[PDB]
Amino acid sequence: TCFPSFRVVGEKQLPQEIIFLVWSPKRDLIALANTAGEVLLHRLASFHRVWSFPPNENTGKEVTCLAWRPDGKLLAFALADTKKIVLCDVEKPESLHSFSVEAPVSCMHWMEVTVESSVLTSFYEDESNLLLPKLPTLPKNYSNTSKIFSEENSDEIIKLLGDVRLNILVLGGSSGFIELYAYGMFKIARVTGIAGTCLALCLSSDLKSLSVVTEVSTNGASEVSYFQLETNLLYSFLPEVTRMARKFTHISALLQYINLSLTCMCEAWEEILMQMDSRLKNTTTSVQDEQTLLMNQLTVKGLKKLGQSIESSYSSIQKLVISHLQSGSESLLYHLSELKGMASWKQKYEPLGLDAAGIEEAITAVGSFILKANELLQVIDSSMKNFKAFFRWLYVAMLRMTEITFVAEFLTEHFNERVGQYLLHFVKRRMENIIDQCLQKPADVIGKSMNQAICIPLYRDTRSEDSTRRLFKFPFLWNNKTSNLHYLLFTILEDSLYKMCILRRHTDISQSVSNGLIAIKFGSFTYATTEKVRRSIYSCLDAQFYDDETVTVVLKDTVGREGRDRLLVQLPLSLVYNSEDSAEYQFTGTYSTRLDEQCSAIPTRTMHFEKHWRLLESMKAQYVAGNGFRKVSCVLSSNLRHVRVFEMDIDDEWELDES
Repeated sequence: TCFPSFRVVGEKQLPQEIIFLVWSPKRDLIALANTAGEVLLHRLASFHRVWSFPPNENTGKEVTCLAWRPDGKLLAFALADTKKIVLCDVEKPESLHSFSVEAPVSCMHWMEVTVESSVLTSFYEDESNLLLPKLPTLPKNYSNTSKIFSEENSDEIIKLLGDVRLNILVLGGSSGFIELYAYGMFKIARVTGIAGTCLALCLSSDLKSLSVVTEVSTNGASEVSYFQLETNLLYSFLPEVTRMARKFTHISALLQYINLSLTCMCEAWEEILMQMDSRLKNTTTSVQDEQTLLMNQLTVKGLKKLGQSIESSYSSIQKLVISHLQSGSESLLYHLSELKGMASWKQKYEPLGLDAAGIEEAITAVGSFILKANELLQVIDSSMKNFKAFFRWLYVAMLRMTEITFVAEFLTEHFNERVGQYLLHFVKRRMENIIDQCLQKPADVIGKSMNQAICIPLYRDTRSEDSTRRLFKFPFLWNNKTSNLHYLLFTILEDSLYKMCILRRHTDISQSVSNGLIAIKFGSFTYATTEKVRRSIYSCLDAQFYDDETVTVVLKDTVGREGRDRLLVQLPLSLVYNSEDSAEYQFTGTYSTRLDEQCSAIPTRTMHFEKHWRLLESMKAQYVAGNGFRKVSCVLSSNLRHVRVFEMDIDDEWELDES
């Protein structure tokens, strides 16, 4: 009695086509974006929807990619229409952080450096290590995009983002370039000369190399090619870069905070002035001061109790300047000074782009901002002494209405828009200008440090010209963090069947590795209990790495057409790279020309499967989502609306039929 080799824990027919999908790294959750541009998160068990993240003003309405952090504690997605990018908390469908990028994003890969690396020589103090500022929280609940400063007194957002080892979120697209975002926050490189559209991005665990798969178009067809770029600065100076990305993010977060604080005083003071002013009898004069039903609504009580309204407003704005803005300015100068102590060590730090000079200038501009702020505080004192001058002599005039130099102040005030202007002002703009060039230089230096490349072209054909959404799942890139390699999975079409190939290179660019190229023909499918054997002609509809040693595959039987025609197959690498006859599967050609142009050169291993595979039952299946950790997986269909979720460690409870 026979059980086909996987067990199905859930099946749904989704209301919207699924445009992209990815499993969590550590958990039984899966993430999907549909064509409504909403991001769905689902549980394994009976493919239950955990939450929906629909679009709005700060999202886009069109999402291209999704990337989990290696934690799985943070999901990221890309908005193509509004050209921005969101960092989603897992436990709730809200934007934990977000930022714009220049042009649309077609690919993302979010990496993290080894634990062995995280270890810290201590050049720093509780504040210096910390990634983000925590300062008195901002009364405006409009945080705009990212709620960090606005959310009240939660360390947790900051701890979640920054209390972790260096992690880098790599971005790619058709725009001509690739960016690298430390911590998922600050941009520490931009690489150019990237031709066409990015299909796939993989940055190494050890930061020795970045691999790229890219599609270019001679207008009849398209060519797809693999690239391995060298990231040498990232390797040799890890720790300086991690330290300087920590201080750089922090600094940019301050810039944001002192912006918001400044915004904050301005809107509050604006609205109190408005509500006061137009609250406001035929006789012409503005200055009556030297209308008695002045006193039949607003009274000797009313005067006092407009009074506290206003000195309180004023108190909000000083307290705001000192406690919020000035102390942000202060922290700025502490990280600045530490940064100049970095750039003091000439040889260590600046192959990475910190001018001692630029930092020095930034610091002087900050000082001028603090000082222009201290200068602002007594524009406030004097405005106050006038207003409350006015108030007090007026009070007496109101109860003298029953039974000096700042009388001139009273007149001046009535003529008064005096606080309006005082807040040339924007030193803000110029401070953040100088700082912004300091921050933006390392990005460019490093991106220019990645100029070396390997090129292996893969194939040129019309396969993608027929337009239904491609999902950018394939071809596929995998880093093997234990054996330190790059795997690329791709298909090339021969007999008008797609033949599956596995390419692999050493993470270090100057060194080679066994069996760089090998293809796969699938010979026989059978089980150990039924000795019916399936031997047919199969084409490869998809593939994705399950774990370090295994690859999930989806095949189309060429000959089975209605519902009985597609197969799900686990492929063990230990038998592809099998120690004995691995020597007689060897590439006979050259990487100097395309791979698809020489087929008879590429070694094919005929492999006969008796375990770990299933015919898919009236399924229609096209694409696969592997999870090797939590040992589940998931299969999406031709119509992008139909999913089938398997526990992959278990046989089905359901016995099998065959004719």
